Amino acid sequence: SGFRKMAFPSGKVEGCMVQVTCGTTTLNGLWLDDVVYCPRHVICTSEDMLNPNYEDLLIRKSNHNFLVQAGNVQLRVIGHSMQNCVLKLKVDTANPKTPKYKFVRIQPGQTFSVLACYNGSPSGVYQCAMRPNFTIKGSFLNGSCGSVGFNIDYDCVSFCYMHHMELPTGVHAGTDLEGNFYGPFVDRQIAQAAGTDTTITVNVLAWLYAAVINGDRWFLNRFTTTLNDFNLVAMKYNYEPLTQDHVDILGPLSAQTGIAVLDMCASLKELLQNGMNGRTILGSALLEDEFTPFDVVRQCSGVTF
Amino acid sequence: SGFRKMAFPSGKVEGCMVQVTCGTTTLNGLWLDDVVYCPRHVICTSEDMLNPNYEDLLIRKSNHNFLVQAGNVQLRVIGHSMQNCVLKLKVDTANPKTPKYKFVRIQPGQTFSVLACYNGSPSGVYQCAMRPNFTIKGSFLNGSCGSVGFNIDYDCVSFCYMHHMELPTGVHAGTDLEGNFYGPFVDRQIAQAAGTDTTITVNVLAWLYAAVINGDRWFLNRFTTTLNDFNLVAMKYNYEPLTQDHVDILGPLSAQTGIAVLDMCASLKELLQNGMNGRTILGSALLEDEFTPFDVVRQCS
Ligand SMILES: Cn1cc(-c2cc(-c3cc(Cl)c(F)c(OCc4ccccc4Cl)c3)c(=O)n(-c3cccnc3)c2)c(=O)[nH]c1=O
Repeated sequence: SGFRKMAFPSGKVEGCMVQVTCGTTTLNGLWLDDVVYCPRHVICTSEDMLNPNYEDLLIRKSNHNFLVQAGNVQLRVIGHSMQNCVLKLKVDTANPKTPKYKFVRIQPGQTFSVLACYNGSPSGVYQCAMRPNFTIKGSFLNGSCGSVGFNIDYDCVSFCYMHHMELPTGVHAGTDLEGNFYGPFVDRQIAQAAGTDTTITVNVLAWLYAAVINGDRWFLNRFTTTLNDFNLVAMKYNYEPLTQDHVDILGPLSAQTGIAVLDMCASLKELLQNGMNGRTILGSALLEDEFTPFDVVRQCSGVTF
Repeated sequence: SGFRKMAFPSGKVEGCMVQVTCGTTTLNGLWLDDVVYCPRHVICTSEDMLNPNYEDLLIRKSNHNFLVQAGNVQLRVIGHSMQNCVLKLKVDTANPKTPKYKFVRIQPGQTFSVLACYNGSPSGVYQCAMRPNFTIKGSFLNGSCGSVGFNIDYDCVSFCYMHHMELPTGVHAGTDLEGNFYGPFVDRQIAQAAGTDTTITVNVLAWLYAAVINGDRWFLNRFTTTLNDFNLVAMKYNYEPLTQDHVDILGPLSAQTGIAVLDMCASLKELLQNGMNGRTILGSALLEDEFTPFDVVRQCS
């Protein structure tokens, strides 16, 4: 029993984190095989960040403009390359701790673990969701750039996120591991704002199912809504629309609990209009939306890696 | 910026987790040097649940009654001893992944990370706190016994909790790594309720300091309070008493924010009286008590 915001075991990823320095800038790198990956803005000065020409800033650099430390060992950079907003430093040594891995791009509403790092040193791990507005609500300080987000499937690490910047509202923006930004953001020191965020409806429903599985039942009722009716309510409360794929994904949870999805939508519909009436759900006074249906199934069934 | 409940990176603990089997009971063990630590109720049958005589059950076992598996490798047990409620299995191979470690007993309100495991394999990591009633509000299924709680400071893993059991109310009880239970609980299935779960006041105050650090001031007010008047009020909401020790501990956060500890106590008194009124603090709509003063300094600076 119990339900916690649970991150993947981070050991496979810890063994890949290194420190990258260029000029006065130090941030984190991801060392896989004989390549180190880091944000391309490591090559920028404070003046460069205002309007950078990355290809030109990089032509003017050599392999020895890059100091790469793996713990107490210096890694020799023998080549450098840029792929979108990510810098690729070839090194002379393969990482012997390189796990089975792949680079994947996730969809908003999907969750992953972030291994927050500083000077190549892992400091903490936390679970989060990619917001519908493509930001993540992270916890990062100066020096956390280059920290990565990931999922684990069996023994394979799926790297999905690399941290690049903090936005003026305090939320965070980054890229996949092939350097493509998530969201309408650029790696440039200019005014940028994320769009209005919304709540991940299908995740809230999954969390209500986790609540039922753990004995929290007060929000259930005898009623049912329709997808049409609910989505009109959802739109009003800045909730993501619920699709037929969402209902199918919640299928297993509906089977295990005996609460059909549109029954739960009726519960959620009532929770949105009337609130929580001074009660909590799984120790929260808010509707939690950073658990996917798959998260709920895994945590409540005890899947290992 | 931002504030999340971060756990410690789990890699150093992952390299210590093994599977321990005795009879038909299988749970997790912690493999450090040539010793595997696990809950002693691994040696129990269904007929032993109510009044197990552990000394009697153990004397009847030989080394080969214990199957220890590290990954695919079976480890040979060459000796066993019991220390309080923890079994210590001597194995013929030292764990090459053994980190720098120590065993620490923590006090209520302290936080730590849990590496939840089943069959010797990690499922996930999460952060939690020792409640004032000496339980933890974990996430644990059958087969999770032997999972451990830990902090990491520099490169030293301080193990502070080994999971033993889930109480009827859904909360969790365990021991330190010397096998002494936290709280009044025992490893048999007789009735034992946990005391009233109270709120960890010193942690709530530290988290409010974290909110001011991160730019949120809406809950402050122009009042102060005496320590005694604060405690007379807060204890009516089932908050733990705040001691002068706690006040001293909050001193650094007070100095950083310019808000006196007793002034923040005044803000907390008003928050208990008013609630949030539709607002949030650091993304929560409740007062959070699982961040210590030490944690707040750690994540904010
Ligand atoms: C055979 N067997 C047993 C276990 C196992 C044993 C226990 C467990 C162990 C001991 Cl000694 C107990 F006195 C105990 O009393 C529970 C209780 C009942 C009624 C009143 C008060 C109390 Cl306290 C429980 C357990 O609580 N859990 C568990 C389950 C869910 C989450 N967390 C922990 C699991 C196992 O994992 N593997 C395996 O093979």
